[PDB]
Amino acid sequence: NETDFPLYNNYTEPTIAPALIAVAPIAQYLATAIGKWAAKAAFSKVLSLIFPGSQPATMEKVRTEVETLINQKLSQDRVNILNAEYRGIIEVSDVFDAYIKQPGFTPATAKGYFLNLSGAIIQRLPQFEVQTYEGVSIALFTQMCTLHLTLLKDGILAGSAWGFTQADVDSFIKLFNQKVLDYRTRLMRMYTEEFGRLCKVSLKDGLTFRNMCNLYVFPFAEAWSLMRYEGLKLQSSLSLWDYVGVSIPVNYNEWGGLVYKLLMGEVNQRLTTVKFNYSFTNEPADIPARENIRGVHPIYDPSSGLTGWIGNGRTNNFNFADNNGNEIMEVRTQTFYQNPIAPRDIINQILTAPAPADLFFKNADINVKFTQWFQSTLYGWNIKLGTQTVLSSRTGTIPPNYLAYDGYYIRAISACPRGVSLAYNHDLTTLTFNRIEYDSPTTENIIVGFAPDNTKDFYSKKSHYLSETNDSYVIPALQFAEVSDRSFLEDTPDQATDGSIKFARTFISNEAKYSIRLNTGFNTATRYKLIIRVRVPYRLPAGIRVQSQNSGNNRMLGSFTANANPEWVDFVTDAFTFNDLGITTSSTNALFSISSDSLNSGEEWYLSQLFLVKESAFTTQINPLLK
Amino acid sequence: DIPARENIRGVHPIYDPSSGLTGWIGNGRTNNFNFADNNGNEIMEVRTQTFYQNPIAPRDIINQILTAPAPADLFFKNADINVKFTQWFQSTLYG
Amino acid sequence: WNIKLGTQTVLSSRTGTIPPNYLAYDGYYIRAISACPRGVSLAYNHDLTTLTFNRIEYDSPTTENIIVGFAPDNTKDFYSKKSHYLSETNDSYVIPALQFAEVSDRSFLEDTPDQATDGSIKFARTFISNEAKYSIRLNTGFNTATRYKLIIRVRVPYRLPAGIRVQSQNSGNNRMLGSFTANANPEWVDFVTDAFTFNDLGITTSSTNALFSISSDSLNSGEEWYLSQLFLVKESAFTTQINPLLK
Amino acid sequence: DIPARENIRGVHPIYDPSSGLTGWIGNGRTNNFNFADNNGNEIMEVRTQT
Repeated sequence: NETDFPLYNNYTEPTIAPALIAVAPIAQYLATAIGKWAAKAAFSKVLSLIFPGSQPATMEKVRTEVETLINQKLSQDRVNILNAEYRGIIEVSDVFDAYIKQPGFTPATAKGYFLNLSGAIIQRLPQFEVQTYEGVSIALFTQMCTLHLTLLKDGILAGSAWGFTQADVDSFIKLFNQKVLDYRTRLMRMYTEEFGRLCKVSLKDGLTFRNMCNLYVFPFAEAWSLMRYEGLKLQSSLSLWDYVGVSIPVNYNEWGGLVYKLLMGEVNQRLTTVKFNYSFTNEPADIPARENIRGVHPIYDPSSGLTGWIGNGRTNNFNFADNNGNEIMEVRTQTFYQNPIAPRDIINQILTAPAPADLFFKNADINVKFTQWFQSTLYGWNIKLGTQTVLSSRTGTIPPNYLAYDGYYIRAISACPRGVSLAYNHDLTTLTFNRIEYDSPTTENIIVGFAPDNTKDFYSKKSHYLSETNDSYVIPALQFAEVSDRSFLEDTPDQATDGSIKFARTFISNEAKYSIRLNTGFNTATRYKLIIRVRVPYRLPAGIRVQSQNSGNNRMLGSFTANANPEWVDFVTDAFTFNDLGITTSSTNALFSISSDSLNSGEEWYLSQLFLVKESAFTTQINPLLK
Repeated sequence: DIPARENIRGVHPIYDPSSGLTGWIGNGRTNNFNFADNNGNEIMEVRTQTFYQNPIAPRDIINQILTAPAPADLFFKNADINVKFTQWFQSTLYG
Repeated sequence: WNIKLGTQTVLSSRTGTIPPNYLAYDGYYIRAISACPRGVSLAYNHDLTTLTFNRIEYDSPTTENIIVGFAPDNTKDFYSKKSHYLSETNDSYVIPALQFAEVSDRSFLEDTPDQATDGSIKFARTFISNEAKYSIRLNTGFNTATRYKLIIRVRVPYRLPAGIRVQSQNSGNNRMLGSFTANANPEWVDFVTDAFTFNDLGITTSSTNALFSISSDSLNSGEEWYLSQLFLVKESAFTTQINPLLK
Repeated sequence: DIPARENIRGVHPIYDPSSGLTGWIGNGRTNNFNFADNNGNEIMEVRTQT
């Protein structure tokens, strides 16, 4: 026997919980420090968390976890090299951190140690950028840059205390504004290289690599992108994708132009129904039984009809599917023979699974069993969603495959077209208006997306409810109320979200609205500010406009000049109060709108997320305009 | 709305089992998949059951070959054969 | 069957010669070509067939029919430029509701031929808001200082606490033109806005994203309201002669 | 991408035209519409152009 044992998210032994990985305390302290930064003290905590007790043991734990996840191990020589680099960094950081804590230390000595540490980090960084092993080192790299980006940050805050002149502080601000972009570019380079390479052989391997990066890489990139401020909230909304089925090669231009769009579906709607096209046949005698998954159809909004079949919903060749007012549910043909008795069955049915009473599935059990027969691969399938057994295999017992993650819930169920070209309808597959479907004879795969629990409230109330206790709120762009036409979904995982909106409408206007509600006890007199993250490659003469619409009490909050820049930019509005907007605890049609005029042919612009933070809690510490 | 119906498609009498002179009067075909004598066996019955769903009445389509051998006393003495007609929109259905 | 569209022979009959059937009307042009489902029940997907978002189709084995719609020539400019161009010489402008730039979801088409149009918009959205926008452009020589007024024809059977709102949106220069109390009345009503000028709206001869918006809040289950058409007339040329409130 | 192909499906030799002893070796079927001897004629060729 090869393996009769159960599986856990396709792995032979249970995986570590997403909140119990080795980089979790680092991320937690980073999120804590983003809200309130303890000057000349945060670098010490980051050093104690990355190198506990001046030991590289936590980094080795991270390396082992990543190697276990992505099925790529390193050689002992590379391990020794990385450990030597760790030891050098640890020596220099020990010198610096020890000299800091002496009451009455010399500022010039601290300046020298700071310069030595920054130089050593910059010098040893390229050791983690060898592409031949990047798929692993991209994790370790992510930590090192952090240790650097923290250091410089602290150096900018503690000015003359560490022996820095004003020119030194300005040079450090310039170096920080340069490195916060260079490190992100290099990280994205490694990620895109390895992701495309792994997708060109099988979509499952690329999905696994992406799931690893969503936990060990991208949250820290977002943290970097939020370190220049003080008061915003560090929150990730990336999803984990479980793939069960055969291997399908996918190009990188085909991932962001079709496959990801088919996986996401209605990006702001809750899954309400899922349908499968099941086929079973044991026609001959020497040829064993077999099963096929012909198509998957997810139904989110029952009144929109945007999502279509991924695969096919056909059940016969008699062109009878919607006639007589009913829907064909199952077609079974039983054949009997006679030789001087073994009835054969051919079944083609449509399995339907509606959403549970609690609106969402918590876990699943989906598995496929392969069988070789004269260089021909036959399949058997087992499907169970939550507590409803959807399909038990007729070809024999199949071991389970527990698909679950503590702190996540099932939000989307889709598939990938198998045996067809994935290069068509790229420019047609938009967010709305168009039909989201793709014809294919079979799929033979099921893809389940788990979303974190911080998104469970939006997909249940269709709005964003504000509380008084919290100080900062992050709103992803994909969690909108309505969006304009000719809008696309752009996978931007470095933003710690499931994607961004690409506006490319050449008529009327490009507008995106978000629904806001207020809980009881909310203080309507407290001052707030809005921060909008956008990317405007082409110049827009009318700029970007942030507006508040409340039952006709439309008020203009901000008008920002849209200049050409290929990098992400944050627009900050002036202060305001919820009494100026006319919003109370009973307002149900309150909306925030981000709008711009029509574009030209070949032009587009990107919207990432929104930040709502109180005025007292928000402060810019490192100016971005000083390059 | 269209009621049930039955059809007699062919009759095949077999006298001398080793001569093979008599053939089908009508047709012995049971499907359009060209499968009748493959795999060494003879197709005896093909049943298709269709299920629908409207916000349950399974339909059946049966095509089989009924076989009756000669009795122990070599000959049949009597029989009971009958057909029932039914009109439906100028269409005659049979049982 | 014999089919010919304009000058392109689409299908000549193989079963023999068929006499012609000249489909033409002086002053009209072909705008829509459709058919009717034959041999199937026509009672399904009524609540699903909306103006947008949904798929506009119906499965049927055959149709055996072709239906051609001729529209008058006064609509030829809109279906060619996707906007309404305003001139200085004319004093009054009528804009049907179906000639919009964009419309909200859960909106239906209501055949109201007594309004001398091809139909009216029925809003029945129970979330966000019900909004309808119309694109306006100005020809050269248009006087931007002349005063104008807006008249909105609506039918509001159920009470709307927030009422109806007419607004002018021009590249962010959004200005509120009118806020009208929506009381329950099963008959058609005209709301007249206050006077305004195109300089107050910031619209010139080069504005390409100028829009007029008619909006209202979300409705309740089983509620809807109808919009028929819009009237743009100069202030000097408009006068109410028979008061409608004196019943 | 799949090149052209040809198949020999059946051979039928006819010796004595009035005996009918020899039959098809293979198959004489040409379609799945069960039309071969209807209308008094014999189906000679079925061509489908796509």
